[PDB]
Amino acid sequence: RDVNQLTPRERDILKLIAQGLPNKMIARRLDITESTVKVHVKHMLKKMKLKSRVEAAVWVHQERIF
Amino acid sequence: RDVNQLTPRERDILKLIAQGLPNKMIARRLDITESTVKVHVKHMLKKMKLKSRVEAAVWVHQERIF
DNA sequence: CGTACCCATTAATGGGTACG
DNA sequence: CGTACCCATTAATGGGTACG
Repeated sequence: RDVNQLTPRERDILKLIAQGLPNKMIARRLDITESTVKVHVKHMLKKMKLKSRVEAAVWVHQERIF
Repeated sequence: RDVNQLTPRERDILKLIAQGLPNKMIARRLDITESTVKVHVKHMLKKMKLKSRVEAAVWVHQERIF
């Protein structure tokens, strides 16, 4: 699990997920469509080998990433 | 937002959600049906004024509830 | 309280193509 | 890379009734 392997946008989304935001809120916060957020989300999830956004959030708080 | 306001089983579910498990896994870990797991999740979210299981997970880690 | 359904609806997952 | 859509599916939400 290496956070540096993600792209800037992917880290943007991961940070917001770790703050408990649903895809629609992330889209409004970053001012991009929900479609795009979802693309970043699945890319991040595949690269980090995480089963869901909840794992992503928990993982972020455990390894104190960001 | 007091964790003590929850029932024992509700805290069991919260703990497992904060460990990033989906309802189906929680059901197997607790040896109860997914149906019952969903009822506890639903009760817990309303009582704790959380909007999703992700907020529940982040909250637990931020306030170190457990 | 905990159990386990019923209902409907929305959110999220995970594969694809496309194009500056 | 980042954008934004296409597809289909599962996971999750949030009301309800029921019963030991």
